[PDB]
Amino acid sequence: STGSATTTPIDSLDDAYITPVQIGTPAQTLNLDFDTGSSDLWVFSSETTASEVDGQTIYTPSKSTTAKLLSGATWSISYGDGSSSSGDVYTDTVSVGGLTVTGQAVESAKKVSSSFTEDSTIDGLLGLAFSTLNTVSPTQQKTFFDNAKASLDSPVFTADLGYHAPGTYNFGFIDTTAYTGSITYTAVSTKQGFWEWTSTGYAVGSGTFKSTSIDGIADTGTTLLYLPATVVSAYWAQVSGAKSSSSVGGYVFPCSATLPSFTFGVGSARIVIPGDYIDFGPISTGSSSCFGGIQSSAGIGINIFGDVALKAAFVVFNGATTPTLGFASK
Repeated sequence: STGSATTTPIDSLDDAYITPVQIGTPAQTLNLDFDTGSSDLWVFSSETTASEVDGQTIYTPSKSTTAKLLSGATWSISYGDGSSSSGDVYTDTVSVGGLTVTGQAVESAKKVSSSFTEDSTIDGLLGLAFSTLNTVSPTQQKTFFDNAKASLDSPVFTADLGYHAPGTYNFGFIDTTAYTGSITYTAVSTKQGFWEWTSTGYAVGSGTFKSTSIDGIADTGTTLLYLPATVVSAYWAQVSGAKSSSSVGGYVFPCSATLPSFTFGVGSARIVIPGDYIDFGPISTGSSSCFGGIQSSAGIGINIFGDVALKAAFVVFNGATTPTLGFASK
C-alpha cells in the first residue's frame, strides 16, 4: 500500500505545516502537525477542557463506531518549546492520504498548554519519530508509520515541505519526479529515539565549505534550524546589523537586509537553503527588526534540522531494519 497527502503551511511564515488525517468511522478529518521529532498521535477532542479549546476541530470518539477506549492508558508529553498536553487513549481507524491503519492509538487530550489553545489551525500532532519515545503508559504504543510499515510497498516515508507553499508527505514510495539529481543517504542513530544523523559541514553564502561533523535530528515539527553557536555566529556575521538579542530570544537582523544562503552537507552532497527561507519576519507587528531562521542550539542539548533546513530538500525517512535518511535537492 501507499499514501500521499498534501501538507500546508499554517501561516505566511511557514511556522508549521498541517496535513489532513481521517480518524474514526464515519471519518472525522483533523488537521495534524506531522512531527518527525516525537512519537505520539494526539488530538483535540470532546474530552479536552473546554476553556482550552479555541477554534480547533475536535475528535469525538463516541461518534466513531470503530473507537475503543484503551482501558487504563494515559499519556503526557512535553515538547522542546515548553508546550505540553496529556489525556487518555482510544484505538481507532486512521487514514492518511489513502493509507489506512486499523487499531491506531489515538491519544485524546484532556489538557493542552496555552500555545496549543492559541493555535486554532493545529488540531493535534502525528508523531513520526521512533516508537520508543511514545509516552502512553502503562503500555507504550506504536506510531502510525510503525503500524503501517509492514503493509507499505517500501518501508519509507518522505517529507517534501514547501517554502510559502504546500508540499507533500508520501508513505510507502519515493516519488522520483519530486526531486532533482540523486538522493544521498546517510546513517541514522536511533539511540535517542530520533532520526539522528551527522551533517558533514556547512557554508555561508558563496563562502568556502567548512568540513565539520554536526550531529542533529531531522525534525519536521520544529520550525527553525538550530545549530552550534560557532556555526550560527559565522552565518549572522555576514548580515550587517544582525545581533543576538537576549530580550527577543535569539538572532535578529534588520528587515532591510538581503540574507545569504546557508549550505549543509549530506555526505559529499550539499543542500542549499536560500536566504529568503531564513527570514521569519518582524519580531512584532510593524517592527523593522526581523527574526532569524538559524538560531543557536546551545542549551537545547541537540542540534535540530527543522523546517528551515528540511524544506530546502526532498527528505527520505527510510524505516528499513537499519534506518537511514536520504536528502535530495529539488
